[PDB]
Amino acid sequence: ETVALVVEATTEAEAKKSLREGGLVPAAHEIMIPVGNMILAVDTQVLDKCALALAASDDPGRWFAENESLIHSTVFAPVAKGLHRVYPLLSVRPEVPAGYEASWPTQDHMPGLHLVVGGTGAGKSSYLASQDLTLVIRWGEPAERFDVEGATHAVSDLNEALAVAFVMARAGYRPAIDSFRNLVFGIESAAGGGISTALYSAMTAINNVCSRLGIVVMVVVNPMATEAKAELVYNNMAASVAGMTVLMDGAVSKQTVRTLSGRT
Amino acid sequence: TVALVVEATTEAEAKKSLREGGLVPAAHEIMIPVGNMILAVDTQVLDKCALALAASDDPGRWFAENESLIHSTVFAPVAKGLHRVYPLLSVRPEVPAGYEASWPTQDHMPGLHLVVGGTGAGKSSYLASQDLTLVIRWGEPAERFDVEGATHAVSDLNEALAVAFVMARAGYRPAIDSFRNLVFGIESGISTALYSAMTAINNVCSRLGIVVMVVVNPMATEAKAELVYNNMAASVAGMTVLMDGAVSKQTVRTLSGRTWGVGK
Amino acid sequence: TVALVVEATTEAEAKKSLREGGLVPAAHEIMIPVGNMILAVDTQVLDKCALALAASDDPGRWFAENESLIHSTVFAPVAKGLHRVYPLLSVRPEVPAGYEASWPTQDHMPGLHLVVGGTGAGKSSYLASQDLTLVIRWGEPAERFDVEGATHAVSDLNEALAVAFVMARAGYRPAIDSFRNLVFGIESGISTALYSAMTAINNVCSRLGIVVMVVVNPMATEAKAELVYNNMAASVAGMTVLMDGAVSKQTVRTLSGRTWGVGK
Amino acid sequence: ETVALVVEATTEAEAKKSLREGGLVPAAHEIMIPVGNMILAVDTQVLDKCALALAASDDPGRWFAENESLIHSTVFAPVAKGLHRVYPLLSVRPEVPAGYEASWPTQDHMPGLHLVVGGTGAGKSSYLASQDLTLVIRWGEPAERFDVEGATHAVSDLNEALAVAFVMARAGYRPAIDSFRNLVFGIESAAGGGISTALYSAMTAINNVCSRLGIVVMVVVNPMATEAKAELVYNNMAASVAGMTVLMDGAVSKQTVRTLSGRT
Amino acid sequence: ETVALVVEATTEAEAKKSLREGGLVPAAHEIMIPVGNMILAVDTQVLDKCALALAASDDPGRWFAENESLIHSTVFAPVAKGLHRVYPLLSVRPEVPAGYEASWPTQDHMPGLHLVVGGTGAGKSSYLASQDLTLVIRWGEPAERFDVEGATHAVSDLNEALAVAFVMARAGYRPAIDSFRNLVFGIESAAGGGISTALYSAMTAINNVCSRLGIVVMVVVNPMATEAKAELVYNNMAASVAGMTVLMDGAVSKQTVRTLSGRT
Amino acid sequence: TVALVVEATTEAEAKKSLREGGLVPAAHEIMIPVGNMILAVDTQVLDKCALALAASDDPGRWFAENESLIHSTVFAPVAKGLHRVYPLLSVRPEVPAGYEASWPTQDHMPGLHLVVGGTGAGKSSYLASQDLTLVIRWGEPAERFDVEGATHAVSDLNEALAVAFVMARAGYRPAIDSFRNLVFGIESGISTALYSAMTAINNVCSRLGIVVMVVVNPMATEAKAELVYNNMAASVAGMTVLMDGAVSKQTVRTLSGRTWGVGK
Ligand SMILES: [Mg+2]
Ligand SMILES: [Mg+2]
Ligand SMILES: [Mg+2]
Ligand SMILES: [Mg+2]
Ligand SMILES: [Mg+2]
Ligand SMILES: [Mg+2]
Repeated sequence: ETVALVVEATTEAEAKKSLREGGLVPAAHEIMIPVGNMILAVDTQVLDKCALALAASDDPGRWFAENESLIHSTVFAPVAKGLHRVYPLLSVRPEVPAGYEASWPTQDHMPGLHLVVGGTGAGKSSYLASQDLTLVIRWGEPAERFDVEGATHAVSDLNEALAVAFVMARAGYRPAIDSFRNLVFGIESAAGGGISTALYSAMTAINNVCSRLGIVVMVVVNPMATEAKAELVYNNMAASVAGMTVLMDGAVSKQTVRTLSGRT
Repeated sequence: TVALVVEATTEAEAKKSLREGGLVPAAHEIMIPVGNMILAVDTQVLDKCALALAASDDPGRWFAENESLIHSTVFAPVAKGLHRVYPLLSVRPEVPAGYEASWPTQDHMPGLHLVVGGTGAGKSSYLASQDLTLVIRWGEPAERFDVEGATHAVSDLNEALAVAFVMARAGYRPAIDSFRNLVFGIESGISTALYSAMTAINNVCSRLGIVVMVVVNPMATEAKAELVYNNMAASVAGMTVLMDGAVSKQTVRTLSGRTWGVGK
Repeated sequence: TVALVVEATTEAEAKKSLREGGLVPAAHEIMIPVGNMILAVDTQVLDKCALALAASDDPGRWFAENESLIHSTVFAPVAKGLHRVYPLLSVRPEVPAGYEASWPTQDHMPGLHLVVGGTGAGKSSYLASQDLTLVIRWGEPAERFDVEGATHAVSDLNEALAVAFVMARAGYRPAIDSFRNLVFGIESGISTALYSAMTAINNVCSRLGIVVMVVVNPMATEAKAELVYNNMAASVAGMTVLMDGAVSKQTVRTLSGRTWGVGK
Repeated sequence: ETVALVVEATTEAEAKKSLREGGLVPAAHEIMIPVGNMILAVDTQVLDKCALALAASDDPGRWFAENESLIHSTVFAPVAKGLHRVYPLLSVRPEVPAGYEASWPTQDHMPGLHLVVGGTGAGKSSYLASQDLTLVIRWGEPAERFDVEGATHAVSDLNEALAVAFVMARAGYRPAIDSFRNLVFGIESAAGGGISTALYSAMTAINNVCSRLGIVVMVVVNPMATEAKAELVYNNMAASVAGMTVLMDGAVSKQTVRTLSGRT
Repeated sequence: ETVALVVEATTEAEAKKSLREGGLVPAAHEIMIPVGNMILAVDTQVLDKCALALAASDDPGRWFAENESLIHSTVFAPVAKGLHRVYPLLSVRPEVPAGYEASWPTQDHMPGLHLVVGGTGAGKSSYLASQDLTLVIRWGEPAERFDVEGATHAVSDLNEALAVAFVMARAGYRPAIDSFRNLVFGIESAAGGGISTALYSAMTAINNVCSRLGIVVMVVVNPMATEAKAELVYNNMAASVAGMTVLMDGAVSKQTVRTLSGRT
Repeated sequence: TVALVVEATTEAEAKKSLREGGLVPAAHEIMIPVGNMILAVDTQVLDKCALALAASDDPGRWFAENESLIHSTVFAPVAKGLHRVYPLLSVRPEVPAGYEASWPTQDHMPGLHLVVGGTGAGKSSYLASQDLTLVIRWGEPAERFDVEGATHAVSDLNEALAVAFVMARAGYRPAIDSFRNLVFGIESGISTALYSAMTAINNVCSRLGIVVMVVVNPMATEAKAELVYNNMAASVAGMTVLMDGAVSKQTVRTLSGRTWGVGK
């Protein structure tokens, strides 16, 4: 259950071990998540251990508070260096598990991300606080009023943000991440309204982890698009995920959702 | 098995196959340069798998049950010196003796047939008109296509190529939806290394006597689309451009000449 | 003492504190990502120093006599793998229980209060109106401010942060003049990594329940000033813009809302 | 006759050995060829061994087919890392061997490259198939009709392309390379119509190998120049080599050749 | 007194030694000087040894000529690699020593640099030869008439230029450096009239060494600003140092000096 | 002999000469920084060769028979730390006592005399009017100049400099045609490192009391030519601009002043 931090495989026998152990071959319960030039991994056994403990608990708020570190351990960054070579141009398999059904965020919503997008000050963070959410995971944003009085959980890195969201959604709760600010800032690639196009692939990768898990996670993203190129940028963002809600001046201006039987 | 971490450090080891961590391709290894990556296909493992798949009752099930053989069919060699030893590597353009084609068009050169166009141009739904055996889904978000239809989802470029190669050598008709991560991941008004990557993969298909259909959204601007589309067309056997759900342009290199098409 | 050159090379060493050359923060270590750098504050050493400073007759003299303790309070960990282990690291946004503020404004969120504007806008002299305990001078040329007035000059970002943190935890009011070297030294129409660096430092202040005033000349063009100033304001608790010696704009995030100001 | 692939000189005694052996000092029969950031080497003893065997053979087509690997071994990429330092800003000596004469491509043509240049689709590949050539070496281009029925030889990398061209021309035959596409794509430097100026130096380096060898090699180059800047780009290309033919819409539009007694 | 050139600290005990010895911790008489991505160090004991020997000498010109190498050893580049990490965003402390007084270049001039700025051919070098200077240190400029007949001392690198200037000024003489040409060329960072903004921080760092030493050094700087953006660039240069004189067509057009009691 | 691969790893080895793999120039070694490269001339070997050449019946034959001595005269030191130890290295501007000049012009400063202009401006043929001893051909395609005329062809920058230095110290008049590969190979509207490279080589000539004529095609645009030509002229002793075969501008720094010329 311990993650290798420094020591990676140097022999072929060691290279065959799990990512957790410092090898190069995912175990059956490890899914790699490419994000820019990083490769993370979710351990779906740890994930469902935590999610089941939450969902089955007589006091899930208390279990959460007492096991935050275990929850955060669901997603980690493997130590082995050769992953980019061994798995070229890695993505995540687009899947929908058998018997998937959804009423939230909308009826028959495809599993994946539901993005809440808009410019600086558009009201995305406030929009969340008015949806019927279980928990807002606060990451990479300056401390605001949202952090003093709401149902929030503050985290420090992308492992923690994804771990809490995955565990909460797998348990049957409704999580949102506010926000992917540090992905927008951190990811760099060939541009297409000045947007690093690797942002789109990162959102698709995380989206498809959600799809394989049969969950929807709501996520705030300010892509930093100029006024002219915002329509194109939002279209490419919507084409990368299951659903999108656009905020302009505190009001919803557009919403599009891929559904099990269509696209709305 | 493929060597994952131990590479040649002596001249004797360097003479061994790419699979074994050496620098010299064995009789049945073909190197595939893709951007700054170098992959390899083992044509003996390939035709092994193609024979096994040909006697299968479910192509889709065979692939899901044989991920070990697929990763043996196309892999990324561990030896670091390949870029230096094989300067400006491509794949040699060949046509096997006795090659015949009626799909996608009559006398179509073996190679890639690109299905290209902008976001939401209808490329994914266009594949439904092409009498394909199945669509290999890669790098795209989970969509209606992935739950209703003959698809096989993969995670990386080795897997996408291996499945398509095995399918085509067995006599089936594959498409890859899509090469999105080549567009985003290759960086060098599009990076010229996208064009050489398509020529390299195209010529592997030419050596194998196969045609693989491939979706590409190049993320070009309206001003530069016409240029980027010619550059793409000059890299491959054939190309079909979609706009707003309809074919607007087509060009195919054939065994004795060239065809063109113009629509709306 | 802080490890300067020997870092963890075994899994057992990796579990040790950042101070000791490991990769896992001890109970009282908080990582501070700044561009491609990762610093750490030790909150136990911090409150040690804050108690010692609180019983001092000269804050300025105490700092000059305790450079060893200051370099123990904020330091740059030696272990190289931190960027990989903690992906897209930020600082978690928190507000300590019982936090109260009347300075710089009523109910001001803990965080940074930026004093911003172009060259010669009057930022350094503006600090004289803010009832500060002293101005921490960093990255600026020797000026009249440095010979006449309550200043303490430092050389690097660890020192600037440590002095400000110790001062504020002890109940004094610090300003840093200036973050010039963050503007110049962070590079990635301003580098987006300046914004994430300010959010990270801001949220360390939020966790500590303090406000630190900080001068920033972002070197933006007249055309882009309005945009860069919103991006800066969206990264921190509060911001005051100077033009030609006068406040032209202000915005502050408070415990229950937001304030704005407009001048000439 | 074996080329060092992994093991390079680590002592001064080893550094004095030939490039073939992993040393840093060319033997009398090794000529280094700088191409972008690469350094190749032609072994002129292997070259003239192959060329003489071809030229003296009762069945040169059969000798070629039976010795393709030996032919390809004429040019290799040395393993030693310090070559760029030891030979700063390396080029190739401009020489014309005593008693040089030429009737092909034109009368009294300077030894060197004869470039066939023009934009995408301009008819360069077809132009070759109408010159009185012995062999077209196909490299880096997608498989086309040219590869099914003509006198062609398909290769994979720049070593092979140069080896076959040098050997064929030294034997008294007339070779062309279609094309230097992967040099245009692969080489990057300070631009001057957007053309990486290291393209010009690569063509001069290869040109001067041809001049030292007393041969002319015809080479297709599509420099990817915009319409506006094509006149300047073609002029700089002509200034880098012995001769140039420009194709526009399948017709020759300009031709310029440096001659032993003038410039036409 | 010997400087470590190759061997740096590899243990914590060694890391605690002086920069001269290959450690990471400045001795009490070492001041680090960040310049772009370099870190130099001035040894103030060697500095004042040389300066006192000069100032006390019955024949200071002869002592200078006989001890040039010792003078040049006052500033060196430490060998230890971790300095950028250990001292994040390093600058130099802005200080003015107690009892500082100045009549040169102007009355009550702040200690620091006095920049002589202007475009190519503006007359900066000639301007120096008309000020009442003791010595012009010539660095990085092509040999000109200034080097044949004047009171000059030619040096090769930034250590030597700073060493001679510091020693001369500490001895009570009046030095100028003509010029910082290689800093302008060598330093690269995010731009703000195309000027690498790390140029401003380098000038502030060197300025503050002068301020800590209670000296003024005159320095020629041609920032290579375009005509349009020169006013802004000169303003940012003046904001980085104690004083500035601008030359246009061989005449002084602007002069600004920070004084102990004001700014002129 | 020059060390090619073994460099200093102890402080004792570091004190040895550059030739021997150390970091400290011997009495007669002068470092020559060129872009990111650092070369060295050994002035004792130089004057050895100049005496031998002076008693030669064919300068051209002497050079071809003494490639070993030429590579001992200018070489690239193996030690890696030189950039750090000698920050922003240049060459000190000097004029030897007793220097006199009548070529290329009266009282011409020792240094480079650049012959500059665009493609086909007539720079190579202009050298025929300058009463040269021979033209050192480097980096240019084989031309009529190379078969008819007094030329000596070389391959790299060490060779070009060494031949020119030896020729000039022996009393002959060398020109280098051309520095093309400095223009293409130095990259940092021209890279400013071209200008500092010319100043460094210029000042080596100044220390040696020689003038070397050098052709440069800087590849500037018509809009930027005037600026790039001043920047080049401000880097060297003298410069002549060619347009369409005729001198259009000239400037020369002399022992006591400056000359200028204007043509068509
Ligand atoms: Mg928000
Ligand atoms: Mg699609
Ligand atoms: Mg200020
Ligand atoms: Mg062609
Ligand atoms: Mg000057
Ligand atoms: Mg010429």
